Amino acid sequence: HHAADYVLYKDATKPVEDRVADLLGRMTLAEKIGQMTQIERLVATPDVLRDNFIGSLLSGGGSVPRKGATAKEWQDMVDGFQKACMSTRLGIPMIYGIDAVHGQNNVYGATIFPHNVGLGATRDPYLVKRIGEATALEVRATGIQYAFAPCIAVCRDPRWGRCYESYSEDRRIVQSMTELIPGLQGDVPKDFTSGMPFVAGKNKVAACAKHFVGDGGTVDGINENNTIINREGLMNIHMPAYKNAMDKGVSTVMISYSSWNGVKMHANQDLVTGYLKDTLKFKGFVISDWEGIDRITTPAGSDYSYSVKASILAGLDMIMVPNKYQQFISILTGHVNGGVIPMSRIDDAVTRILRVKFTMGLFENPYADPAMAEQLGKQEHRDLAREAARKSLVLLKNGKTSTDAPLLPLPKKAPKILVAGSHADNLGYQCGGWTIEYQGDTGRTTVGTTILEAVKAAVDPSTVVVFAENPDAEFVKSGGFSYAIVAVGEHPYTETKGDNLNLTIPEPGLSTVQAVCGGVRCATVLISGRPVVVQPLLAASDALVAAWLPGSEGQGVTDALFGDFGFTGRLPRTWFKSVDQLPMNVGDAHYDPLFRLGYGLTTNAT
Ligand SMILES: CO[C@@H]1O[C@H](CS[C@@H]2O[C@H](CO)[C@@H](O)[C@H](O)[C@H]2O)[C@@H](O)[C@H](O)[C@H]1O
Ligand SMILES: *[C@@H]1O[C@H](CO)[C@@H](O)[C@H](O)[C@H]1NC(C)=O
Repeated sequence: HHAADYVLYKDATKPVEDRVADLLGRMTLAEKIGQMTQIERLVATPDVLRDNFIGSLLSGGGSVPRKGATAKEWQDMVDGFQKACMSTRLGIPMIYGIDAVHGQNNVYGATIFPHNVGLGATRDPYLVKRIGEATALEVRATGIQYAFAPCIAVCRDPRWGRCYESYSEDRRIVQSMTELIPGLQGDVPKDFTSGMPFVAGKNKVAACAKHFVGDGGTVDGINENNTIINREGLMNIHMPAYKNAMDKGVSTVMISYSSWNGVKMHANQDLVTGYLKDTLKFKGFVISDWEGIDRITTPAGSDYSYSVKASILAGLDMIMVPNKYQQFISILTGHVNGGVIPMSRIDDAVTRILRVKFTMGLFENPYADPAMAEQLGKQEHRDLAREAARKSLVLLKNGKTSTDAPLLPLPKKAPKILVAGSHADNLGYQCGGWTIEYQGDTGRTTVGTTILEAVKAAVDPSTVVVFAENPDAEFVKSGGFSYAIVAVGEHPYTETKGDNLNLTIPEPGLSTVQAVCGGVRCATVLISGRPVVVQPLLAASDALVAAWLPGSEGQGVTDALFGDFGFTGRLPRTWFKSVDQLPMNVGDAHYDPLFRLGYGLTTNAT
């Protein structure tokens, strides 16, 4: 279609499938294996990217150009890598991926939304869609085109260190929250075929349904571990939301470290090829988890030749290496040259990778848009995060007896009030894991509003606000306080490291609640990624709120505490009486919850 030097794959007016086929037909084996290779920015240079025809880069958790980097620094980094990829013979742009799992959370100054468990508490799929839309803008503000989200794990045991990344133990709620996908990617057209990938263009991002499949079912919540359950339970609990993801055009699917009945997912041809590709008709690309293929063997990495063979024959398309790219490429090249992996498998993987890249407009807009930089931390997005945080709050108690005056909502005008606890003025703790660092961090790690700052911003100007992190009983009784707000809970974790199977919050937490509540009426705000042992906190408190991990916008908490809005959140998970009961799920047999799934007290706006 028209100039003597015309190349069909470079023609933006041509159908995606025609462009894929035209490009594929021109590629060398090295070019094909390159597309299947995703590497860490930490190991990338221009020469590496050109010489190995690299298909993708990522930032893993905490992988950033520097601490405090601006949106433009991120754009310049991504564009620098892209320039190298565009300089190859065929000029195939790379796709850059990142865990933007509650906002663009590795980035300083990005809006941090509540984690998934709290979003589950909202029962508001349209809210989650809007969060997807805002997140895509903040990811594109940094030049990145691909988010490793949503996590559609159905966490069946809160001992799992990633339980906060699951919307619910109830697959129906997880299914409902797949609305994140068309938020991130754009709504699919009216005549859309389920399983086809979709991204609307340069203001949206490719999404990733993860981690396929049964990551939320690992025995004792182990992680990296074994999901022991028959096909009926896999198909009834863990699989359904993958079908909703297909219907919404999710562009990619990431495979789980976990096993299903002792078969590693990264080596499971029946599920990856037989089910996801051949039954669900998924036509996007399947990506490994981080050194996921290495972990097929015991010990991990002990037979990388086997890892490559097993994963690629199972049907994975792109490998998150992410560091030892030379070894990966060499081994895969050897397997193809030896006939161990047929060219048909390589061509399928590359077809899928290219399909996503062409579909999403990456060949037309390979570079960042500087005008998008100002989307990062944009106040409208913070207002949305604040709405989400407020909707996520579950009121568990509002009065010690049925005849007490309800403590919440609190009056904004009072002579003197106390704000206390380890979590009252700690932005990192209120964001939890996957914020700035992989495992999160403590203190003022980004731009946000702590609970204490929210309180000071909400109250009447005549209200004196006193902060004490861990006041003793005497301090409270002598202070002349009208009431106290005390915030405690879990520290940030991902159970790569965090950990504690006992699910009790660290001290001082309970001791502070007891000292405070013993002296003045108190509203306890519990910051957690999951249900934790709560009877002693309840016993001490007049009112108690499960605030989950509400993110950067602490005013969502105070919007409910002071009655600007009523409490509406409902538990998206069972609250156990003790950890001895676990696993214990709405439906079991020994189902004896402290609070059932769906529980939540309400208030009316004042
Ligand atoms: C401890 O090593 C660190 O692990 C994390 C998480 S592993 C894996 O990472 C993927 C890419 O970031 C995530 O999409 C996926 O959900 C995770 O299971 C990794 O992010 C760090 O890069 C790595 O240092
Ligand atoms: C809240 O709203 C409903 C009626 O709309 C009712 O349960 C309750 O009496 C109202 N007010 C308060 C303070 O609970």
